[PDB]
Amino acid sequence: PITGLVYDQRMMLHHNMWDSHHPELPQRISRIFSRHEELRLLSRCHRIPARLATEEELALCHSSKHISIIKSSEHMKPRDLNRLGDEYNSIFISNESYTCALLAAGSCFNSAQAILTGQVRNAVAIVRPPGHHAEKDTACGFCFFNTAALTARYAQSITRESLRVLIVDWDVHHGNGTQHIFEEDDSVLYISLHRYEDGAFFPNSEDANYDKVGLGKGRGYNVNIPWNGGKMGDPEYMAAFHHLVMPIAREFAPELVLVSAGFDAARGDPLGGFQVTPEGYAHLTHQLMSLAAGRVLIILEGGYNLTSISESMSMCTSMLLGDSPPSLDHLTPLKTSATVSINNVLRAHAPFWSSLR
Ligand SMILES: NCc1ccc(C(=O)CS)cc1
Ligand SMILES: [K+]
Ligand SMILES: [K+]
Ligand SMILES: [Zn+2]
Repeated sequence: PITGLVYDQRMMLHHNMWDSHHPELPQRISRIFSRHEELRLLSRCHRIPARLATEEELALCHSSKHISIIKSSEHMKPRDLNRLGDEYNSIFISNESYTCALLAAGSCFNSAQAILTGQVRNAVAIVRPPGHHAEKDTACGFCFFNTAALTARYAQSITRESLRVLIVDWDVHHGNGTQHIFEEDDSVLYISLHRYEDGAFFPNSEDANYDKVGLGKGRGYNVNIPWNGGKMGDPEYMAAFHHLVMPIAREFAPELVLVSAGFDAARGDPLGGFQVTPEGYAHLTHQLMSLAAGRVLIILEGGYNLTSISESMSMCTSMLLGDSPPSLDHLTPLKTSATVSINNVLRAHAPFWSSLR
């Protein structure tokens, strides 16, 4: 089995002209790439080239207006760049942002194509800016276009329209954009785990609560696992996977798994406040590899401690390459609120998934 890897230094060009220390740093991707080299994982992977997404591809998920506005930023002077970014929630823009967002998406399309044609079994995409907060019609939360959502639709466009895609979003933040894009869709199952705090944590919406199960044709196909009142870590994530993610995923029987793999739930993250370990992410990856005949694409989302994200994503790639899982620390009993969260999701989704009964 072959594992693909996409990384392109051009995605470092997106930068914050006013706050060069903003946490969504260019070196997030070069540091992850370096750690793959240091651990001798890079030479064990097959390099997949980056490419630009086309505007037609962007329209798989995004409005023509939103595409046009971000595209227009390539030609803006700093004053226009600053004013435009301030129109969104938590966005900075440079003249290279649009290109970098296109490369992040195109890299993932090429990776999904390699998986779906059997050139590689699985793959990892070391991309920025991230995607999961981007909505059909707007940028948000450091994200311009929803790379994972676009990759699901691209995957369908090269196979069949109803290809079953599972998106597991383990970034510490709810992927509001991904949920909304697929909220009425039963071909793309969205499962997010996220710090919620009764709606107080970014992106600050009750759309992230467990009772949002999807709409219309998509009822049952949106699974939110929201954490409240606890510094969650490996025990809680393992339990959510055992009780919720894996039973639902096996019942859905995806033909492709995309991971919105933010590493901001990681021990050491300056924004997430959680303590998932690199060995925890490895175990989560190893479990997902049992789905979809192993067709798994791991897409970088957030994650802001450069050391934590480099170790964590490298451990995921080690799993994709077939290395055995490292040993978890002794798992403490779940924080009591985590048991409450899991049981709330079970009650919300047992109507739709007989594996939860
Ligand atoms: N300014 C609020 C904010 C916006 C985005 C993030 C992420 O980490 C997105 S993945 C965190 C905080
Ligand atoms: K998430
Ligand atoms: K859905
Ligand atoms: Zn995040």
